[PDB]
Amino acid sequence: VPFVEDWDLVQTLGEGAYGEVQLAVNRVTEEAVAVKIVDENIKKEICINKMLNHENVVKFYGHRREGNIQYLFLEYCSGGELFDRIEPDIGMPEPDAQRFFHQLMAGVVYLHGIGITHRDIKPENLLLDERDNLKISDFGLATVFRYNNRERLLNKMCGTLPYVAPELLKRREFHAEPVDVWSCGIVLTAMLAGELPWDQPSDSCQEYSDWKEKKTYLNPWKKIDSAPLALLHKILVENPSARITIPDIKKDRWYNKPLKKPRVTS
Ligand SMILES: COc1cc(-c2ccc3c(c2)Nc2ccccc2NC3=O)ccc1C(=O)O
Repeated sequence: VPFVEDWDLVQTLGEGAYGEVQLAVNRVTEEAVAVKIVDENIKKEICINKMLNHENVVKFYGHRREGNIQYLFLEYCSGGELFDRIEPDIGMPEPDAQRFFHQLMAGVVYLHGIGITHRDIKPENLLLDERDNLKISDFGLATVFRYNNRERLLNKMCGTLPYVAPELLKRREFHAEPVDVWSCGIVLTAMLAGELPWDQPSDSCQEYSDWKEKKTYLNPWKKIDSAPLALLHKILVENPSARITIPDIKKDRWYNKPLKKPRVTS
């Protein structure tokens, strides 16, 4: 069928480190896709994306190399970013945050299962489809931590300071999985309190020192109910070896708490 391969660029969805992301509409079918234009880091992003197939991970349709500009065709999420569902200093209703946290855990369990660590989990990288289904986005910082069933320790410092785990700032080497678990706990905090707990998880940071002293009577913790706050007490643990794993998050009381729910009468 002619012109099925032609796409029109209608709107700017985002700006990457070395390029832009545009919403592309098919000329014949009017199907919407997101096109990432990038001029060892993009080669890794295409490669890691070629491995991914999960309902909570942004789908990779393919790539086209036209000289210097690399075109990445990705699943378009019409609901935008999770970041824009978080009301500043309020957050969002607890049943919505729980549903988004379930979908985030399903995505992260998947990624860790195939030996991939995202390394930059934050609400800007969590996209929502038309039914408000959460999708993990941007594999530009992602890496393989398990290959041929052998785990490799990470040492590269990356991500976003308010979301990074404290071992990333204190240790030369660290396990990849607890680092993503910690960033999920900061996302959960932002969803329930509408604010970030600290600038970075360091002893020089007063807000972080207050958390280690269990001063939950202060912000953001005073805004969070006791059941989700008990879960955050298990995630935001400084020692990554003592930090809760995802199989144990799936057994938490708040995680399994029932919270979220066309008809005519007579
Ligand atoms: C894949 O990487 C990115 C992806 C995006 C991106 C892609 C698709 C969407 C989106 C952002 N944001 C968005 C914002 C408003 C409304 C709709 C969307 N939909 C997207 O699917 C932006 C930046 C990067 C980056 O490289 O930093």
